[PDB]
Amino acid sequence: KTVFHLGVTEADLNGATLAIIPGDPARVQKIAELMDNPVFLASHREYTVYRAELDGQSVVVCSTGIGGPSTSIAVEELAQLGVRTFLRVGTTGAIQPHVNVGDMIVTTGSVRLDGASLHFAPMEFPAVPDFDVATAMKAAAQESGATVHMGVTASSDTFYPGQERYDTFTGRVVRRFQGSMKEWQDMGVLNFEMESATLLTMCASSGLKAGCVAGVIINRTQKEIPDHATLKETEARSIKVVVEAARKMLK
Amino acid sequence: KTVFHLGVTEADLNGATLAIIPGDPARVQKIAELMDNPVFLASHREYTVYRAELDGQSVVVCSTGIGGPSTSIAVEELAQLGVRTFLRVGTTGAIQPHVNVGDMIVTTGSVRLDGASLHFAPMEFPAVPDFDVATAMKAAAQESGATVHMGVTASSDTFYPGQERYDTFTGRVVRRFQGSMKEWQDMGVLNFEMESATLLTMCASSGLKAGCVAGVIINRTQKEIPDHATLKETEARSIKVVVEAARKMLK
Amino acid sequence: KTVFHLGVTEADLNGATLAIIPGDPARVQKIAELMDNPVFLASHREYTVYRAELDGQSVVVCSTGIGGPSTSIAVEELAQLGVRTFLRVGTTGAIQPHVNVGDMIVTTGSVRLDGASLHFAPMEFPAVPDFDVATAMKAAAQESGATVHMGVTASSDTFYPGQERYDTFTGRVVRRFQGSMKEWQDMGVLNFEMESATLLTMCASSGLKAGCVAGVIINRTQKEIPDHATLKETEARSIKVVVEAARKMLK
Amino acid sequence: TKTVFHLGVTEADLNGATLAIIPGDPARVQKIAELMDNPVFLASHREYTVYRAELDGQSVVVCSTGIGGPSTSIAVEELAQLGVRTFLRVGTTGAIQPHVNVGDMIVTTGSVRLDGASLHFAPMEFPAVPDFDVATAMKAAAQESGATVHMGVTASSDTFYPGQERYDTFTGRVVRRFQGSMKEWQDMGVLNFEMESATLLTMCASSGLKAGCVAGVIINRTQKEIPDHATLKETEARSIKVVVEAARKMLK
Amino acid sequence: TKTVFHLGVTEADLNGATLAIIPGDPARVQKIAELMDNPVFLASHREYTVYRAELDGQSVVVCSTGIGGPSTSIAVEELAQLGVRTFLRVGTTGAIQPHVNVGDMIVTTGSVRLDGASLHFAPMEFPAVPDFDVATAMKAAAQESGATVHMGVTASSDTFYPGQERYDTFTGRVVRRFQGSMKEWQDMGVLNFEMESATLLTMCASSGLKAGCVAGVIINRTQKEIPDHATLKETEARSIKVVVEAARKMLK
Amino acid sequence: TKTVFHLGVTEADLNGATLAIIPGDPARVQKIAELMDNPVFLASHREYTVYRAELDGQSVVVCSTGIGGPSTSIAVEELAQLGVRTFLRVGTTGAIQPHVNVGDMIVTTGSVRLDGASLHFAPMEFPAVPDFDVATAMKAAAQESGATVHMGVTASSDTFYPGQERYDTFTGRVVRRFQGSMKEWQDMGVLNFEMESATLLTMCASSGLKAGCVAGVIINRTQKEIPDHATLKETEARSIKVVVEAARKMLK
Ligand SMILES: O=c1cc[nH]c(=O)[nH]1
Ligand SMILES: O=c1cc[nH]c(=O)[nH]1
Ligand SMILES: O=c1cc[nH]c(=O)[nH]1
Ligand SMILES: O=c1cc[nH]c(=O)[nH]1
Ligand SMILES: O=c1cc[nH]c(=O)[nH]1
Ligand SMILES: O=c1cc[nH]c(=O)[nH]1
Ligand SMILES: [Cl-]
Ligand SMILES: [Cl-]
Ligand SMILES: [Cl-]
Ligand SMILES: [Cl-]
Ligand SMILES: [Cl-]
Ligand SMILES: [Cl-]
Ligand SMILES: [Cl-]
Ligand SMILES: [Cl-]
Ligand code: NA
Ligand code: NA
Ligand code: NA
Ligand code: NA
Ligand code: NA
Ligand code: NA
Repeated sequence: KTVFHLGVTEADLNGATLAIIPGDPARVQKIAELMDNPVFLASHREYTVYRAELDGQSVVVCSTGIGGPSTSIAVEELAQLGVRTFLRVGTTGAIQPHVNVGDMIVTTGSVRLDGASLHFAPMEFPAVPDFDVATAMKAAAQESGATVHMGVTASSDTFYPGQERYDTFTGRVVRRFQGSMKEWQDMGVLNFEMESATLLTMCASSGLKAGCVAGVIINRTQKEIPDHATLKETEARSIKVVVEAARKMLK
Repeated sequence: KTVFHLGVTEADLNGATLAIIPGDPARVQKIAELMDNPVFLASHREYTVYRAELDGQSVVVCSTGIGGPSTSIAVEELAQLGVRTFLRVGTTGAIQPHVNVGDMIVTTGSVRLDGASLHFAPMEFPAVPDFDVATAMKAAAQESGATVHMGVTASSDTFYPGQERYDTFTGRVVRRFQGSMKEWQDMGVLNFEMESATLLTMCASSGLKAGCVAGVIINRTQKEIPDHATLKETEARSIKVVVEAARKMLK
Repeated sequence: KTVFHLGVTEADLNGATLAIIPGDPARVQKIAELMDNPVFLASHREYTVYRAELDGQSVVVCSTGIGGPSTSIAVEELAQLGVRTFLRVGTTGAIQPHVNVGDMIVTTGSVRLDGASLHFAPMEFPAVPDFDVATAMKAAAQESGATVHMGVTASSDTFYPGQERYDTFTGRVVRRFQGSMKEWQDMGVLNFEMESATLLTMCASSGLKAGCVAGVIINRTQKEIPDHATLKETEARSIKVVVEAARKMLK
Repeated sequence: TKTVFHLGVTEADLNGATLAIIPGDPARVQKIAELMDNPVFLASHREYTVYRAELDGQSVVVCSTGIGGPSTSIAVEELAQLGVRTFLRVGTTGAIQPHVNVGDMIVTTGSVRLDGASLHFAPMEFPAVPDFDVATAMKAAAQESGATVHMGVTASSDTFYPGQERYDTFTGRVVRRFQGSMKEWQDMGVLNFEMESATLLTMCASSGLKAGCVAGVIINRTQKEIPDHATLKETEARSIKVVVEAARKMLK
Repeated sequence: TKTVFHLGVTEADLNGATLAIIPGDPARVQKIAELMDNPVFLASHREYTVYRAELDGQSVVVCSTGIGGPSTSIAVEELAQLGVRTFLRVGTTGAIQPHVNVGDMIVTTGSVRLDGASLHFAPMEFPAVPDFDVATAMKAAAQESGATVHMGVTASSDTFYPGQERYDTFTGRVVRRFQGSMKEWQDMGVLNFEMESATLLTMCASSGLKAGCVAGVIINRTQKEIPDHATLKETEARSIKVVVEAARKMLK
Repeated sequence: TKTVFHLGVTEADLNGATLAIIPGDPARVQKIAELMDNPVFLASHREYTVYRAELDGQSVVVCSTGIGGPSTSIAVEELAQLGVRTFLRVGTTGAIQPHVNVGDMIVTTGSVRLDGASLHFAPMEFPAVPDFDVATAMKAAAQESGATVHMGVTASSDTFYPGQERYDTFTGRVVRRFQGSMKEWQDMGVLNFEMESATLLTMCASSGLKAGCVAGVIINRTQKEIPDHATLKETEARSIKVVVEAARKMLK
């Protein structure tokens, strides 16, 4: 009756059918405390799980860890317990010169640079969000006063070569990814992160509602390693937006 | 300059930056006449081109023919002549039992079962619409009184084997497509058509805004025959909806 | 009894088992009038259909539109009505310096740069003409007095990026097609067009005889512009050649 | 002097370590480190808990990877930036062959690349294989512990559920690519499923880094019996004793 | 002045030959050469036995390829460095259509590329098709010999066993890719299986060389998997008479 | 019992052998057999020359493969039908790393699958890896001989020319897939090129057969010096002494 990795039961969720799924286990309590009656449920591996209440309805907050594989486990196990809507929040690197640190991006579709999406649907299938979730995320971001961009997200199984970073141990990027950042830039792609392709393909092919919003922590036309100075303020804004987006999805 | 296939010049379009692109040449005049001052511009091969005025702004109506290849020529040549927004309309058959004849579908992403999309972006890239166009299409469709479905469309380079039809000369479907209709049904795909993967991938990777709307006229899962009045109503409603969606994009 | 797109019945074809399939609906009547007793049968979308008599035998002439998708519908529906041999006549761009405007090309195999051929056979399968049809087309083309080239044709789902054209709205070509025209030139490929890969693969995997012949309307390597008179003669010779090739196929 | 972005440590923090033991679970990091001398906590950020210890007088890092190739690839790269050149993966696992019993140990000789991150280092043709010295040391350490040791191929999946052909799930569906896959791997002699070795081995073998994987079997997909609690606890303890003894063999 | 790496012959050794007949079995080389005038042994190294001869006063090379695209690609390349521009393949084959009889001939109009070496010359989209004049010469030579000749598509496999969907093997298994493949090709109208035409035709058609393939049917897969030796000599004698007359038509 | 179709031998002809040494060149078969006791010629057909000998009182087969995965796959299959379970490949190789000299030996720990026949046994994700016992025996035999021995990844190509990125050819062209590929493999630490290991190791690892590859370096693609005849002859002799000693270590 406890799910295998997350360590929670259906009763622990207290009726929740919506989950906010940040990446970092440390963001879980912060998100829960933006809501009412936050309650710690479990922590195992990269999965920290809280419940809280938003306009009187239970919401679960569960970290995913980095990457499609760990995200896919959390989504499956939460779905087993009745969760049907998944709101992903995370950090991201902008590809376009005009998208600045602190701006918010809402993904309209993901470039599938991952492996786990292929475990749910063949490559032809679109990694696209639920329209209601994407609409809620746009409205929450805009209502908050943020600068918001809607568009395509390149979603990579690596932080380093698949985002065409060269300041690395080998300084090498495999042929597939050489020139890839400028290719995505010329195609209008807004940003890089590491989970949206898996999450959106999995949910869109499995009857689950999902969307992604992310705060820009670096502009890749400038540099490869994000500055620490701006991380906390961008993170605070993103989680305020995602909780408001959850409020708009409650029925 | 006159573009190679469409036979029109930039001056012929009178400043239009938006095009409505049906598949059937005979539907071009029917769409144009819902607007002010429709004028025939050209007809060559499958490309019949009219200009009209909507709220005082010039709009193009141009047929695409069947399939991504002929669609890709029309979109490119119109873009050479200043068009930046492309609204695809038609009627369609559904593959989900809950979708009824006369309902509308607004595509949120396409399964790329085509070839021409690969001439613009590798298969990983999402065949997704511009979010403003999809939003305007949803609103216009709802305001028509129709029941509207937002969701994924399977976009095939064939009418017969790629839609898993067996009632054919050979009665065979190649390995790739055996079992495919049930596969898409179980992944929540709403419908089949033959152009959206090429159109959406081309435009999303080229800085052009695109979307697709279709009224439903048949359903692979419901064996009954719809009434003539309903099919006539659905055709009329689809084109009223696309023109109202264009009005929302120009505003 | 009436096929879904072409609008004709088996009886309308008066026993024809051979069709000549140009791309452009306006060339159908021209081809039919080179034969005896031409009869208009139907026009719907890009499909204009005539019948005529050649040495006392019925022959269908049916346009395909541009691209594999629209071609695949016409071939299927004609095969449902008893047609077994398909002769494709069409325009092409030569990419070899020794091939001049006005020469003929008879395709011995196609580079499958399309999507619809994969709806009939996996990529490993050769896009190959029927040997009797290719033999008949070579003989007809040579007997006309034309200079005739037998060889490989690159068959693309786009006119622009898949033929490595840069004079376009974006001026970009996706990675797959960058450098591709020089690649095909160095591999001895003669020309680009947009339907032979689908046609030849579909027919060679479905028990239908097919072949393709084309007059060269431009050479991608020559800066000189062809005479209006030269293009006119080339158009006329191409259709006289395909009718002669049809004569040689009748049994 | 830089601190690497995800792990939050500097080169000086590692005290000269050129070998890392990389379990998946952050809670297992301290448990491995305490088998060595002078264990010290360095950092914990996200799924990455980092300790340093000393083995026969040499510095060794212990750093968790999280689940899956993506988070693993970050840890390996950032440790390599700080001088680490040898990576010893440890963990427990479930087998797909009837002759491999719970509590047995598997040393991977190559991985089926059912992941995505391996493709960010080398095209699919490239073999996901371990360094031969690491695999040799892992085999010897596993045998010296008294365990039954199997050398062979591991299927390394980006999912726990469909990519391991599990049907007891929310949708109950497995995509076409993975339908029949478990039987296919069983008939090809594959030993086990796990979720990180394809990425780890391909990344390292293509980047001048020495890597290997050793695991304890925590389930056998073909057996009805359920292992007892003592057996599972013994297998956990044995797997980390084994990887520390394999490290000792690599340092000498 | 060069001696090619594998064939062990120089351009002077070929006495001006621009046409080669390329059987697979080295023992067939002398048999083909003796159907022509003034045959001379040139070299034998590995699976490559090379003779020259004269046909209608013109020099002709005969060189074995061995089995498979890789060894064929070496012989074709090295002969092309020494001036050969036309390559006539003769070999044996298994029919996959019930009406084709043992002893019939097949002239390939295009090959299903079930090989790997063709991809070393052109991507998979490129058609494995013969030169039209060679195919035409082979059809006419085959008809004129009295044989029953079929023109059509050939499935060209890198293996004799699983890629031809044979089950009478050590494991009895066929990998997923090839399960059902023989019936799939049969329903697509494919005539036969062999092992070199995909590589040869793709290499040549993408390299400015003229090539074609003719093969004698030694088995029909409607009946059995292992060919009978009974009529093998008869089929082989007819096949080589045909290929020499096809060469005569190409020189004319 | 039956005579296998290509090799032309029966189970009784092998006198109980369950281990085969499989060189590439048919002329090397007798030389290997004569390093053992009581060598007996069994058959020669096409590229397949087959001998039997005795090693420490046990029957061993020696069978050539020809060049390439396709002809290798036939020999391994037919030997397996006759009871062979362990296959020791010896062959020549071109090194691509500057540190690997002519006369050194390479023992493959995994192959880059630049072939087609491996895909007839397992999908591309599957690793082309050796049996751990065979690789261990080859390393020991090679090191005990006094040779300098390298363990690592081998690029296994269906061509000698474009798939090894040679431009010194009739067209001077290398298809897009292989342009830049030698530097890519060099930077990924790949040791050498040959033409059979991917097929052999994938086939065997997915079919319950034990296989490994050892190779003598006959050229280095990064070196301008040409090796002298004496060095080449010594390398040839050492490679077959090594493979015989590795067989000795595999006998039970
Ligand atoms: O550049 C960035 C920043 C955050 N997360 C990513 O994946 N990439
Ligand atoms: O089934 C159908 C109906 C309309 N258009 C399509 O492409 N398929
Ligand atoms: O260049 C050309 C000319 C005609 N048709 C094509 O497809 N391309
Ligand atoms: O079955 C199992 C057990 C542990 N880890 C996995 O990935 N699969
Ligand atoms: O069946 C057969 C016979 C000969 N050669 C082949 O490749 N297959
Ligand atoms: O360079 C070389 C030398 C021998 N064998 C090969 O395959 N390549
Ligand atoms: Cl996060
Ligand atoms: Cl329409
Ligand atoms: Cl958008
Ligand atoms: Cl035309
Ligand atoms: Cl034919
Ligand atoms: Cl762990
Ligand atoms: Cl032969
Ligand atoms: Cl050898
Ligand atoms: Na993780
Ligand atoms: Na909206
Ligand atoms: Na069309
Ligand atoms: Na002919
Ligand atoms: Na061979
Ligand atoms: Na060892």
